[PDB]
Amino acid sequence: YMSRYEEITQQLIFSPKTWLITGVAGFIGSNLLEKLLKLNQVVIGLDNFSTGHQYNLDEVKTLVSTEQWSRFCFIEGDIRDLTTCEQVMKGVDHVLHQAALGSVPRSIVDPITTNATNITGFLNILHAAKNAQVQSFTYAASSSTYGDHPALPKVEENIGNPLSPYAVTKYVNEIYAQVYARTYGFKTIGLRYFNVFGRRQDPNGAYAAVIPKWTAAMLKGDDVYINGDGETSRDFCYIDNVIQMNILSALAKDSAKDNIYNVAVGDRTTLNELSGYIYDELNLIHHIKYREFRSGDVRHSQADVTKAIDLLKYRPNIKIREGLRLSMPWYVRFLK
Amino acid sequence: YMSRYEEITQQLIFSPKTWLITGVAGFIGSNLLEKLLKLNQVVIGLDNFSTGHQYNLDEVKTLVSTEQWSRFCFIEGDIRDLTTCEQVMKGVDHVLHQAALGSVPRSIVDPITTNATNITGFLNILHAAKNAQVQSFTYAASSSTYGDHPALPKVEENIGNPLSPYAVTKYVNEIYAQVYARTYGFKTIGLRYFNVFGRRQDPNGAYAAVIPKWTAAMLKGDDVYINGDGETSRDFCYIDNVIQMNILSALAKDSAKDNIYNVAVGDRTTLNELSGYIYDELNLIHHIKYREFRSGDVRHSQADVTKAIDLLKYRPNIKIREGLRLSMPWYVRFLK
Ligand SMILES: NC(=O)c1ccc[n+]([C@@H]2O[C@H](COP(=O)([O-])OP(=O)(O)OC[C@H]3O[C@@H](n4cnc5c(N)ncnc54)[C@H](O)[C@@H]3O)[C@@H](O)[C@H]2O)c1
Ligand SMILES: NC(=O)c1ccc[n+]([C@@H]2O[C@H](COP(=O)([O-])OP(=O)(O)OC[C@H]3O[C@@H](n4cnc5c(N)ncnc54)[C@H](O)[C@@H]3O)[C@@H](O)[C@H]2O)c1
Ligand code: NA
Ligand code: NA
Ligand code: NA
Repeated sequence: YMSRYEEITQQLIFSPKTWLITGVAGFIGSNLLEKLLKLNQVVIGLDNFSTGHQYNLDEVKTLVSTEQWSRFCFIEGDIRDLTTCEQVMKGVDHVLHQAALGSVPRSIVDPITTNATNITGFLNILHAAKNAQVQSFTYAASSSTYGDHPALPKVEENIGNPLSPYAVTKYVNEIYAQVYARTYGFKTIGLRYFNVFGRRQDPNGAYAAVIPKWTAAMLKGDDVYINGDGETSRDFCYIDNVIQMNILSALAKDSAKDNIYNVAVGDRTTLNELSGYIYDELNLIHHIKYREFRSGDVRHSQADVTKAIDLLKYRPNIKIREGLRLSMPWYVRFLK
Repeated sequence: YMSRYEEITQQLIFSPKTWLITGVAGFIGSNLLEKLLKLNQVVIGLDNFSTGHQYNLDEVKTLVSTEQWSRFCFIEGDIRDLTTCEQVMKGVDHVLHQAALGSVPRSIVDPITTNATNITGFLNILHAAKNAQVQSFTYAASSSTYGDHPALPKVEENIGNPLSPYAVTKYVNEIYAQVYARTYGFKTIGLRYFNVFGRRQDPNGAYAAVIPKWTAAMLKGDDVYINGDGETSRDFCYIDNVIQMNILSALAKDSAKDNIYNVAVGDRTTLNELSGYIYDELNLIHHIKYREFRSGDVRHSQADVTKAIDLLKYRPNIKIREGLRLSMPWYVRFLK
């Protein structure tokens, strides 16, 4: 029972607002789109189709009614262009900012465009939101911000030194957001996601995340790599948790704003057993090598979601195994 | 003496390197130019004349020989364009990055522009320097990185929360510089300047610094406005100490790199006593209203320069009194 979430969705259905989703055509963005349209919200999407796809939008078109779909206005555009940011903020109530170029190895290899997309793009959106006087601003942050902090589980107040240009950019999102609260009174929420997964996460590409990648390899009879000793642990978080948390943040009471929240489940799953988990779930629908560690890959990761539970009355309902069961069928249809 | 600093400056006269100065037309960049041409160095210049002036260059030209000027290649251009940053980096040995939009209140009214110049612009130069494989990289940091931390005098490893968009940019300069060391092995030195003053510091404008603003005011017989009770204090730093530190940092040994240093004197001077000093020094070349505190103004500022003294053999040799005595003539020539 997502009891607080249920109640908040009910306000939204009764008094529908206008939402902006940046990165609408990507994994998390499209999932947020799916839910808000089903809640009869008016949605304004912004995407440049860099990592995102037109087929993600086309899928969501088939998952919602006509009346619902007609309340979605899509704008092809770039968060790096401030003018575009201002144009899309007009009459927006709630801002869900997901647009960015993710991936740690990407930022190492092209820190320039990454900086532009993730810092310049963010500030453009943040500033346009302040000037449009939106009612809430919720943006995608990262567990990479913890950096070389050795403590476990990860507690928001305790971070270390950033280990990648990507870690930097997301921390800079946080800092700008705090300073926007200080100097302007503009209270935002930053969601440090931890290893999200689920339908519409891109399995292709040189930057594919481990769950869709491995899934994609098993469905093809390709080799499944484990980068090192296989002992690495991660806090895998199914999108529904992330959707719940964006919407709870969007309508949080004022005192809950200007805050950073871990978005995860609280569990630690080894790569050795993720390799196992996926196999079983895939093989329930009738269808392993080792190499090196990565420069920027931490031995262990696990969140403490106490703060979200307490402040936002957050209720993570889907753990890894059930997430994968809900996810595998999507990849079957998608990869054929 | 300035014996280690004199060791280097004499080494440079005998054996010239190629230097890149960004912000070369501004206050600090143009003083850096004066020194480097006087030591027969080949200097590459970059400036867009945004807060700097062609007259600062023109002035340097009159203080150096024809053959010294001949080795100054000046490029009108913008650090925000990566291509420009790479063109001005070819053949360069030591980078002195001074190009930025300073002032806190500028960044509160227009955070986008300050982000573009101070974060994007900085990263371009860092990135190009990295690629060009330069011998050293030294950049203009800021005492505002201490933020809200209560300690006084200020010590480099202890910092708090950035209190404005400008502070965020300068702190992010430091973070990126530490990340570049980690990810590419490219070791830089960042200089937390504290309230620099001297020749060619713009007395005109909304954001003119206190010393040049008051010196202009007393020569014109305009009002000297003291914001507050006048017990507000600062570590006023004469340019030669900044120049000194930049050259020390450019030719610093490997282990002294990837470090942040306070550039100041270690002293505290109140606006009250300061107005006394300015006035007294100006009367030897023969020629006040209190008001509401600047909002969010730092109450007291003072650097601990122990790190610079031990690791870079810094000598904070010119205190505020002597500096003002050396700078007063320049403002008389400039305003008549
Ligand atoms: N996926 C995770 O586990 C995870 C972990 C930490 C942080 N995040 C952050 O969550 C957010 C959601 O990303 P995702 O995982 O769905 O990846 P994604 O690539 O599927 O989504 C990113 C979306 O942003 C769009 N976009 C990128 N740059 C843009 C720009 N300049 N202008 C307009 N649109 C732009 C892309 O086209 C894409 O639709 C990102 O900020 C990501 O960094 C995700
Ligand atoms: N003066 C101080 O008390 C103080 C204190 C802390 C930090 N700093 C830093 O020292 C450096 C220089 O300061 P200053 O006092 O000489 O200021 P300044 O305004 O005199 O110098 C800045 C110079 O950079 C140029 N510039 C700005 N944006 C540019 C861009 N995008 N591309 C190319 N050139 C650009 C300006 O036109 C100017 O010539 C800056 O990084 C500043 O933030 C100064
Ligand atoms: Na409104
Ligand atoms: Na509410
Ligand atoms: Na180096």
